[PDB]
Order: sequence, then structure tokens, then C-alpha cells
Amino acid sequence: EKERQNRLAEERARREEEENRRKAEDEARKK
Repeated sequence: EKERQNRLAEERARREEEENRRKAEDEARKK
């Protein structure tokens, strides 16, 4: 269970950092 939950949690965090770098490069284009 913990293996599964941690895997899903890192998948979530990776998607989150994807969106963060994405908004970052968007703002960069606005610059």
C-alpha cells in the first residue's frame, strides 16, 4: 500500500513540477 501511495504521490509531484516549469516558461514568453 505504501509503495503504491508513494508512487502515486511522486507522480503527482512530478506533474505538479511540470505545471510549475510550464507556467514559468509561459511568464518567460510574456517577458
